[PDB]
Amino acid sequence: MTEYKLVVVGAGGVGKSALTIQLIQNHFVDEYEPTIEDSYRKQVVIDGETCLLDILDTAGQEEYSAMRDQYMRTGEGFLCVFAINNTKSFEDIHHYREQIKRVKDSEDVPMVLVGNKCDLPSRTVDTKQAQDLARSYGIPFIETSAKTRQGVDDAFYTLVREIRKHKE
Ligand SMILES: Nc1nc2c(ncn2[C@@H]2O[C@H](COP(=O)(O)OP(=O)(O)O)[C@@H](O)[C@H]2O)c(=O)[nH]1
Ligand SMILES: [Mg+2]
Repeated sequence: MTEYKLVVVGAGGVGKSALTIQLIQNHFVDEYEPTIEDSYRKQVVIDGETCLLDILDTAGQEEYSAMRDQYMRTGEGFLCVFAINNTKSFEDIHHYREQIKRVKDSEDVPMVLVGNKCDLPSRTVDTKQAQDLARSYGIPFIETSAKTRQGVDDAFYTLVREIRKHKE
């Protein structure tokens, strides 16, 4: 039984809490909208193997978190979330990745660039410049919507595979 530590990073309001809940939710609770950072557990199967995912939904750069740096020491991979309708959230990705590289003293850190809210037709961040940013960091790019559940499982499963590929 292999565990995986995942950290969800991004500006405030990009949907990090909403993406993490849609993966985790067993739908016992109708709707649950967290406000405080927290960690959550989910069993998944990737390429034959069972996998326990610890998912930490961090607060944005706006909010203070005492454990912020420790979360990144613990994190094995990272979901970098912006919203495709907030251009500053896209520009903030450079800071969060730079912050990960500082705490982890490394560039080859398993990450996945994630452009949330793919349901809003007010698309300001083109898919092509998002893929370009992902190309420059050497990491996959996945489009998701925590509102329509699309891509949600694909993002997290991609991150776990990055961890696997990095491990060798
Ligand atoms: N249309 C749309 N709205 C979303 C989506 N994800 C989150 N939201 C809304 O964005 C607001 C803030 O999302 P939240 O999960 O708290 O983001 P966080 O600040 O990173 O934790 C909430 O009102 C959500 O309903 C999405 O995928 N599509
Ligand atoms: Mg939140």
